[PDB]
Amino acid sequence: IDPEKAKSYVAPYFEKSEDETALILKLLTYNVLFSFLDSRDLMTVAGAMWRVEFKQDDCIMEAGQTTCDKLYIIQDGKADIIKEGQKVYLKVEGTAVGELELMYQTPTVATVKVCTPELIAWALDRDTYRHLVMGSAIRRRETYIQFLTNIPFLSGLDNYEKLQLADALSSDEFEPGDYIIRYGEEGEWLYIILEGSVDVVGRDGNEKHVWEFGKGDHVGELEFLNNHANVADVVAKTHVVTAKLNRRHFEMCLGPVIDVLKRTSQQPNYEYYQSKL
Ligand SMILES: O=c1[nH]cnc2c1ncn2[C@@H]1O[C@H](CO)[C@@H](O)[C@H]1O
Ligand SMILES: O=c1[nH]cnc2c1ncn2[C@@H]1O[C@H](CO)[C@@H](O)[C@H]1O
Repeated sequence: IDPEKAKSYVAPYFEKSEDETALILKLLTYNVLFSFLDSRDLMTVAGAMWRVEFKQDDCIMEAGQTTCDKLYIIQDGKADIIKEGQKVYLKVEGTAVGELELMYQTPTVATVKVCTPELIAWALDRDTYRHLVMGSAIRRRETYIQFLTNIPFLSGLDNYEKLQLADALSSDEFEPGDYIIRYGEEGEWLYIILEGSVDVVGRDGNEKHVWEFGKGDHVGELEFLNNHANVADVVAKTHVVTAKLNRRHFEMCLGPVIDVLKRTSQQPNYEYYQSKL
């Protein structure tokens, strides 16, 4: 995609009710594919979507076809991902199907079979997806996936899921002394430390040193798990490079390792954190 061609691309518009547009935007907001669009782009994308109904056992797309030039975001229902006759993944409400073929321009990798009495989805055509949504997804996936296969708490994600997490990550560089996370404030970001060291500075206020973390560790999830303001600062001790994830996408991206994060917070290195609770 030429950037100028993406700039001047006029998306189709398919009239729909205010209620349907609102429901679409809620789906686009939590789905990883759209994490970098601003409001006007989200509105345009929603205008280019149209509603599709499937009944149980329908194949939305079939492995090996080349004719499917669309993305589907699931509103209601579930679908099986079937490779070589085996169910290998389950797509639930709010997730998308078809993105791999739109990104990479290959034939349909897997068969997607509705396994609920009905499935209601919203479809998006190849050109709108490529011009308005894709952006630099392919570069983000290729960049981050080298680091993500070495992050301990992400072992519980399969390969497809690690790549999908890359869709919603964004990098930041910090300098010795920079506050990455600041006590008392609202948690919105989960940070993965790709390089450097950081200090967890708690309180009791009393400014008390809690723990030191480094390459491969994560910070910020405690506020996601338990919905409370930051119980501690996180301060760059060296130059730190991070990839971060917005709370929006916490469940969609890390669902399969949310249980590991719970265990981790019940370790002794969270004595400070246990006692505050
Ligand atoms: O390994 C997978 N894990 C999870 N979902 C997959 C996988 N492979 C494919 N899809 C889903 O099936 C669609 C059609 O091939 C893809 O676009 C993707 O949404
Ligand atoms: O007791 C602790 N031990 C280790 N890390 C902690 C502890 N408490 C908080 N954090 C880290 O600091 C962030 C801000 O609250 C938490 O989300 C977590 O990443």
